Amino acid sequence: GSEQESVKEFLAKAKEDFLKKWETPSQNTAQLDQFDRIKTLGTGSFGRVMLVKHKESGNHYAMKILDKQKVVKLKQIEHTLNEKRILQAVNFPFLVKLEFSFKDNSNLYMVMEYVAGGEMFSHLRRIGRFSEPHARFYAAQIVLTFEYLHSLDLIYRDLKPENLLIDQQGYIQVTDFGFAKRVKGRTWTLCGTPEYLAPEIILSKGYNKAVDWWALGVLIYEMAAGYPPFFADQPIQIYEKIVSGKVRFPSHFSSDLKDLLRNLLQVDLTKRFGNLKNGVNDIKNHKWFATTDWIAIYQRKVEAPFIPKFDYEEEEIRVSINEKCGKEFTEF
Repeated sequence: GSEQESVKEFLAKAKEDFLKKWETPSQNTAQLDQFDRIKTLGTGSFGRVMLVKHKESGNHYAMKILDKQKVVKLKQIEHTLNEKRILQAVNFPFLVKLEFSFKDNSNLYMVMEYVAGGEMFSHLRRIGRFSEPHARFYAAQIVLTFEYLHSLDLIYRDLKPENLLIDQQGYIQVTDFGFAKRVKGRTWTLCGTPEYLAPEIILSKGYNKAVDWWALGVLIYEMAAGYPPFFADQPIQIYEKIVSGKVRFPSHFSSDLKDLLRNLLQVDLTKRFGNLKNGVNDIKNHKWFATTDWIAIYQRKVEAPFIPKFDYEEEEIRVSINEKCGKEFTEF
């Protein structure tokens, strides 16, 4: 619209703001004995996650402790380094903040902004399906962050309900940047959950940032319907259906939703909304989103569709005497 150029200009500072952090990434912005270990939120594959309280600010963070040796053994030195490099340079309202990042002789630490909400997958199974104006609320946030990400030449390539958490404010928080890559052109690496994989990826051909727009379709659909547009039992058949490109909308889907989904879920990489001349705008302008105030969403002004509800054991913290696999995580 009118002075709707201040977007092409917002996207330009965020860039000069990312590359700067990308060129010379921040390391060791804190240390273990600076936080008060509250509880153990759970143990993952590389290591456990502990709720912590920053002694000084008295703030609450989600420290993801990930064993240096164990990481290497699991064969993921690069995947780890890359996820920390992206998180550290990135900065956007619907992306988890990597508050602090440090290390020692035995393991790497990543202090995240703590969120109590929970995964979209969960909320989806509980609520069943979402109101069109509810999914629209979420899709809006996804659309914005992909615009942010893509401006930076970052392909998320892992959009799915599990990677989406809900704020104590009701908003989205994209998490887990494992498979994210900085790419100008096309790439080939296969990954991510099958029902969101776009035809390009499956047909082992070259793919680009358009993969995220396809997934957004699968996601918008699943939210409003209550189940993914392409679901099977065995992978081989999902692929089949994901390539056929034939979507069947549940009868209650609005005429507007159907249109938007049809453009997003288009096998033709040259007709897909998002990978076109008018780029992101074919999506932000589409009638389905006509009721959404993009700047309000960004500012967190809009009202949330809902807000999730808000004898002490123990654990050890093995911070070894001499540095194990130190040469490997020099960049961390």
